[PDB]
Amino acid sequence: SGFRKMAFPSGKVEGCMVQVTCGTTTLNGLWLDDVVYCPRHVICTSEDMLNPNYEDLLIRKSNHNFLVQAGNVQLRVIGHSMQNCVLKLKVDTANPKTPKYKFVRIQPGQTFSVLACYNGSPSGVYQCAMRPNFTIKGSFLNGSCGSVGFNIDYDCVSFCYMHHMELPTGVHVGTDLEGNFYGPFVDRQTAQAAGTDTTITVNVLAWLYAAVINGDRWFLNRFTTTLNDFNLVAMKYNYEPLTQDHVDILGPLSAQTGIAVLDMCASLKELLQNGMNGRTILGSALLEDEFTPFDVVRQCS
Amino acid sequence: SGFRKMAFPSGKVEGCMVQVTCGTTTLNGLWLDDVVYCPRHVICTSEDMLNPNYEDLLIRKSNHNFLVQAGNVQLRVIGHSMQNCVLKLKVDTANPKTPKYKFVRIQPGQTFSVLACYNGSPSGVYQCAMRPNFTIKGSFLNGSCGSVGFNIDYDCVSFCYMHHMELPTGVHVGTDLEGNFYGPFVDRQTAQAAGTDTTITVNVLAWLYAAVINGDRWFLNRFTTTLNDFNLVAMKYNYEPLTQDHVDILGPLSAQTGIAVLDMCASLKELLQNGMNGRTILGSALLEDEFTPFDVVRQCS
Ligand SMILES: *C(=N)[C@H](C[C@@H]1CCNC1=O)NC(=O)[C@@H]1[C@@H]2[C@H](CN1C(=O)[C@@H](NC(=O)C(F)(F)F)C(C)(C)C)C2(C)C
Ligand SMILES: *C(=N)[C@H](C[C@@H]1CCNC1=O)NC(=O)[C@@H]1[C@@H]2[C@H](CN1C(=O)[C@@H](NC(=O)C(F)(F)F)C(C)(C)C)C2(C)C
Repeated sequence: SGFRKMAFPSGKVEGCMVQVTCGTTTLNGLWLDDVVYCPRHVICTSEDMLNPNYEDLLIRKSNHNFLVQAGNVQLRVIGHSMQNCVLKLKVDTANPKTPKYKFVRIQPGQTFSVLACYNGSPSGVYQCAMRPNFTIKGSFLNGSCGSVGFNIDYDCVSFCYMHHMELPTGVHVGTDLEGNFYGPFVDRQTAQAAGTDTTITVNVLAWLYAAVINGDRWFLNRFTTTLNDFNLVAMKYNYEPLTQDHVDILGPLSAQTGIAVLDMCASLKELLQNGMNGRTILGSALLEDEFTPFDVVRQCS
Repeated sequence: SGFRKMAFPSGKVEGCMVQVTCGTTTLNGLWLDDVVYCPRHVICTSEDMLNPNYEDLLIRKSNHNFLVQAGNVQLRVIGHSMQNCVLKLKVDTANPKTPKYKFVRIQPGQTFSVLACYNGSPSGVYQCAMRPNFTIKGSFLNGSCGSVGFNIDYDCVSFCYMHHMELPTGVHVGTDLEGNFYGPFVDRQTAQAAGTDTTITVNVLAWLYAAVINGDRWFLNRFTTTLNDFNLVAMKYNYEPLTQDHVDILGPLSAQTGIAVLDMCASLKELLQNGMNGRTILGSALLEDEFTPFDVVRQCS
């Protein structure tokens, strides 16, 4: 019993973290096989960052300009190329600690574990959700770029995120491991804004099943609702429309607890219009949308 | 920028997790050098657990009765002994992945990272605080016993906790890595109760410094207070007395932000008597006491 914001065991990813230094700039890199992946603003000076021309900056660099360090060992760079906003540095040594891996592009609403690094040294691990406006509510200081977001399926590490920037609102933005940003952001030091964020409805309902599995069941009411009547009520609260695909994903939890998805929508509909009346759910006073149905099935089954 | 409940990178501990099976019972073990540490109720049947005599159960066992598995490899047990509520099994192979380590007894109020395991396989990592009533608010299913709590000082793993039980209230109890329970609990399946829990005052103030470092500063008032006048007001809210030792520990944060500890106590005193008036601090609607001053200095400096 018990429900906690859990992160994946980061050990497989720790063995891949390297420190990439170019000129005076130092950030983190992901060393998988004979290639190191890192944000392309490692080739920037502080003056360059206000408006950089990464293609112009990179042509002026050679393999020896990049200082890659794996612990105390310096890895000799034998090739370099840029894929969108990521820089790939081929090295003479393949990582013996390289786990089984794939590079995926997560969808908004899905979660991942962030392994926060500084100087190629992991410092901490925490769980994040890719918001519908394509930002994450992380905790990143200077030098944290190149810290990656990942999920673990038994023995396979699916890397889905690489840290690049922090917005004026405090939220964090980054790319997939192919260099493509999540959201309409560019890697230049200029004022940038994220779109309107919405509440991930399927995650709130999944978190309500986790609450029932844990004995918190005061919000359970006797009514049912239609998917259409739930979406009209939830619309004014900035809740994304719950689709049939979301109802299908909620199946395993609904089968386990014996509470139909549409009966749980009627419970949430009351919580939306009437509030919590000073009560808490799973210790929290606010409804939570950062736990996906799979994250709930992971701990509560 | 950003403030998150962060856990230590669990990689060093993952390389120490083994699966200990005796008879039909299977739980986790911590393999450091040539010794495996595990809860002593691995030698119990389900009937034995209501009221066990572990000394009587263990004398009936020999080295071959214990099945220790490190991945696919079975470790041959060449010795066994019981230290309080932990069982130590000497093995013929010393763990090549054993990190630099020490065994510590944490104080109430301090935090640690829990690496949750099942069948000797790590499944997740999360941060816990040892409550003043000696319980933790974890998330443990069946077979999670032997999952350890730890802190990492650069390269040294200080193991401070091992999971044993879940109380009727939902909270979790365990021993240090010497077999001594935290709190007045016994490892038998009987109704057990934890004492009255209190609010860790020094952690609330540390979390208020993290909030100011992050731009959340609406609660900052113009007043100061004495340590004595703060403790009298906080007493009725079930806040533990803030001692001079706590004020000294809060020094680094107070120096960094430029807010005196006694000025932050006056801000908290207002929050205690007047409430939050519908406002949140660091996104939370309730005051938080699970982040120690060192946890704040870790991310916010
Ligand atoms: C990479 N190590 C840092 C991580 C930053 C440090 C503070 N928290 C973070 O997320 N990334 C940067 O410093 C990038 C980098 C130049 C500027 N920058 C930013 O994240 C800036 N933000 C933006 O420009 C904005 F608003 F568009 F997102 C900064 C003002 C420093 C927070 C480049 C090349 C984009
Ligand atoms: C070890 N793998 C489990 C972990 C349990 C499983 C559910 N969540 C947990 O923390 N530990 C046990 O099953 C121990 C074990 C017998 C009973 N037990 C308990 O934790 C029970 N609780 C208590 O007896 C109580 F209330 F005193 F804490 C249980 C009712 C199963 C939750 C022994 C030997 C104590």
